[PDB]
Amino acid sequence: FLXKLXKAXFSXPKXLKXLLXRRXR
Repeated sequence: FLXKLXKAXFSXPKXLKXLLXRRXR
């Protein structure tokens, strides 16, 4: 599996999502 969006890569704030994603995680 991958994830919901952070990994999926669906349309939206990819940069922000990726930032908080890796950072927070």
